[PDB]
Amino acid sequence: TIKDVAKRANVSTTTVSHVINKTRFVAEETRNAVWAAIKELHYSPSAVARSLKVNHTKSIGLLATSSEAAYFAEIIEAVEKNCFQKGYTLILGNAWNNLEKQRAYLSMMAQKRVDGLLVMCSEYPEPLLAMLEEYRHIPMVVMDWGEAKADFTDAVIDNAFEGGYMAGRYLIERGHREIGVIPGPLEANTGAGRLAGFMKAMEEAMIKVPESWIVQGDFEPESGYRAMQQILSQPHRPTAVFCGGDIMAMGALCAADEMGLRVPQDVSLIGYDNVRNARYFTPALTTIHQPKDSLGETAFNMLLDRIVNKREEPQSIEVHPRLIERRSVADGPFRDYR
Amino acid sequence: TIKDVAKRANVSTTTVSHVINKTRFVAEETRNAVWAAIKELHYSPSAVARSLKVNHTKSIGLLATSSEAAYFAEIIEAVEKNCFQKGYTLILGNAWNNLEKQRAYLSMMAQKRVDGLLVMCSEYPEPLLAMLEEYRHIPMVVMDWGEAKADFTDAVIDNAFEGGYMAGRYLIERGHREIGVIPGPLEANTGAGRLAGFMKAMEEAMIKVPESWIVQGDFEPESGYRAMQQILSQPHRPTAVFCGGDIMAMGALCAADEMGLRVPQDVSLIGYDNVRNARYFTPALTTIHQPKDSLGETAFNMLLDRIVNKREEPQSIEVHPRLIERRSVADGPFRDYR
DNA sequence: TACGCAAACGTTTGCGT
DNA sequence: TACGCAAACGTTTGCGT
Ligand SMILES: Nc1nc2[nH]cnc2c(=O)[nH]1
Ligand SMILES: Nc1nc2[nH]cnc2c(=O)[nH]1
Repeated sequence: TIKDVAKRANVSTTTVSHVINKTRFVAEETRNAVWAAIKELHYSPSAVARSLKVNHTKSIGLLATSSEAAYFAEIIEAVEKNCFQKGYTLILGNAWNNLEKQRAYLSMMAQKRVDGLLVMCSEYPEPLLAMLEEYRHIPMVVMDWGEAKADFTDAVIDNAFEGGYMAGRYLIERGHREIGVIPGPLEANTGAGRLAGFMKAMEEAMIKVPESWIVQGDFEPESGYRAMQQILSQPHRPTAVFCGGDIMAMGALCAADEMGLRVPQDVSLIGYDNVRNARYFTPALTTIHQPKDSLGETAFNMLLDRIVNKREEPQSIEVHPRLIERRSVADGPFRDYR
Repeated sequence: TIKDVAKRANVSTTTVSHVINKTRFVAEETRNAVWAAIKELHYSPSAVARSLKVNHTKSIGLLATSSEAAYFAEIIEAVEKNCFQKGYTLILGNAWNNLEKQRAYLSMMAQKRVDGLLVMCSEYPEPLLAMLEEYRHIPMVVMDWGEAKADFTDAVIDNAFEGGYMAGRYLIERGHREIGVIPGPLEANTGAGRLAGFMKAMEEAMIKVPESWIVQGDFEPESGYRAMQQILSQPHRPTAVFCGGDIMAMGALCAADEMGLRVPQDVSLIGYDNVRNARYFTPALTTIHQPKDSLGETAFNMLLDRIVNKREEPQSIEVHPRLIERRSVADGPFRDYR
């Protein structure tokens, strides 16, 4: 312990503490001795003691949903990098969209007194929004809303709507008029918001999407698989499909292949997320890219701000998706007619 | 603070503390009052203060390598589940195989006084093994060695060698005699160990692998891509390939497709890991499955043990891979001749 | 019966001189 | 000059009675 170090050095703990944090000038001679002891005694200064006094843990908490999913996984790795460099420690929490679970992690977190909170819960019911407020005191930012549901947080917005729009536009411009869509959960932003952006372009083009052509997924490859199936497993099928998430796309690809349908020669498919290895899908996936690192870094930043420069007001920063052309889309029947 | 609660309740903090932890009988009347205050004052008992006294943080640290990679990602989600249920908090650390980085996280961790340490560093150079020892005092288990490199840790072993063997055997038994291999980094267990297990079966079958047929990868889809290419991009090519990791396999698939080679009609491919969505690769990947949840849970368990029942001796538990047949393998030229 | 007083956990940091 | 004494951070837990 520090006392033990001070003794081996025959200096006061104050001195020990000062040399360890260079918070005041100490003589070389003195300072070496301290180091010496620190070394033999093999000292590890306790963060708990420290945090207890200085009042901050240099530790931040990520209340996510799941961390296996490619999408999430990439964001997280991002956030960790940032924590690491500004010297923060990341406490990861998966709540699986479970309220109970969510109230639990929130609670352990406050208790562990994290400096700030990163939230990525996918769906926000009032009960959740409500819980979150009970912690306005701990600084936080939600990284997955589409607009700013609340006033007690910072927020980074992904313009998912404008992504939906881009996707649809692309298909339209490639000659397609018979399109289907497998969207992600409507209770989520990246679900509802992308569908909507997609539907605007359709309506702008006077394209009507037969309900038998829209099939809900859940971002999981299985959902993709079933959706595609149900789509192509029908009398009249579209020539192209907009799928709200790369991993589901992955699944949508498999099924087509399984029905002996050729992509994109038989069906064109466009995804969304540009997950780390969508380029190695077969065929190489054409998708909308979501800035995951920037989404992370930007979030970590507004937090640190609030944390460091004691900011009180809610902030919000937009971020922008962009189209990545790969090999899963092919001209439609109307390309030549424009 | 607790003092503030005790006052609103006109009871001593001792009482407050007792009702909060039911560590001694308190009158209903009394106990309600406490709760009352706890409620208005909106109390969050500090874990730091607590940990400071009781000496444990109910918090565990995962020093990993990377957390985006499918493989790792799944293990982690596993470990978190377990932390959650036994009431521990997970602190995630990616060191990217960086010594400096590794010494840093190790250090922050000790400092943060984590109850135990989960290690998954992929490669273990003496310099790393050395650092690790300096922390024998903090309980730990490495979850990725093939045998027990040290005596100061628990260890879970994956029998990766017997996986390599199974893979090769399969190919042999399907009629293949001309096989190639794209292995993972030899400095890693899941790299070296699987190759070796694979090479034993070959030698048992008197199959010789021409060096021009073995190409190192790094578990990253790109490495897979290049490897396959180099393989098929040659006068004489094998009829089948053993690829040391599903994600590289994913890449190996893409490239074949890109050369207009058909899988498995032109080349047979077998992977390794059985990552969550290898079934949706195209074609559905035939691979060796690695028990990731059990790998996690088992690790979390030996830790808790050491943690709770103050175990001093090094333990080691094996785990077992098993073959999953999917659609990426086809009979070889010698099937009929056996 | 049912509960309090006070010391301790390991630091940091104000004043001293 | 260059450094010490002692109080404080927010708890838990031993003895009391
Ligand atoms: N798995 C997954 N992928 C996504 N991509 C966009 N939103 C999501 C989500 O909630 N889950
Ligand atoms: N990405 C990745 N996959 C693996 N599968 C087995 N070992 C590894 C590894 O070190 N990295």
